[PDB]
Amino acid sequence: SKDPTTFPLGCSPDITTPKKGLSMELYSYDFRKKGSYPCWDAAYLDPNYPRTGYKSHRLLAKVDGVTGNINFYYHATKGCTPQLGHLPASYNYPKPLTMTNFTMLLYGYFRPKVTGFHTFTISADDLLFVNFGAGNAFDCCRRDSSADHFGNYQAYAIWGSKTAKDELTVHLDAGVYYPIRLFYNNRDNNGALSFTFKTESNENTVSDFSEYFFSLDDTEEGCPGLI
Ligand SMILES: OC[C@H]1O[C@@H](O[C@@H]2[C@@H](O)[C@@H](O)O[C@H](CO)[C@H]2O)[C@H](O)[C@@H](O)[C@H]1O
Ligand SMILES: [Ca+2]
Repeated sequence: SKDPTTFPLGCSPDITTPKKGLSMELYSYDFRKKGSYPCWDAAYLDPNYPRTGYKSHRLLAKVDGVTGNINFYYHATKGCTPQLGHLPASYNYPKPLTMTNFTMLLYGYFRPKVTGFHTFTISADDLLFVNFGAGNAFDCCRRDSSADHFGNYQAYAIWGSKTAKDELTVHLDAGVYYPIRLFYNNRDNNGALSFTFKTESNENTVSDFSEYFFSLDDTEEGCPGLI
């Protein structure tokens, strides 16, 4: 199914070794013309923006190997102004960009170290939408064929809501590879992203996904979860 669940389906890759990290795509996201009220564009909140809307914007980059700690907080000096900044080294993107106003997509697989309930906690300024699980995010080693067909969000955080924070609790199996999609936007001013998790297994919070995030090439037959 494509719907969100407490028991997402995962994937079992064959020989070809998973590559470390997620793939990232960076897109432009403009302010409105000077004098507009507000200065920022609300286009990022169109329900189709994370499916088809972002594609109409300028592609800035596509990179592989995104892993480690992917959290960031970018302090702008003021609102309504394009300002330059850099993503954390973990994003494997060494060029400056308009950190005040941009859209970013991350996708790949999450591999647990434990079998049991995982709670992922997210926050964002302005927006982080998470899909998680086969179908919900995308199909097992059939991502290109299924990437636009993601289902309802497992978790989402929008700056301006009560909390700007959400959680996803899911039962996962260790060593299985779960499709994951993160969709981020900054419309104006400061920008933030937090993505961490805990499990029933202990009281450690994971912020560094060096051993958790992976990429698998698509295959003829796909790589459906065998366990
Ligand atoms: O604080 C993060 C938040 O800032 C937003 O802009 C604010 C806006 O809420 C306001 O009242 O005006 C000031 C002008 O400097 C500005 O701080 C922004 O639109 C959001 O995306 C958040 O980043
Ligand atoms: Ca912002």
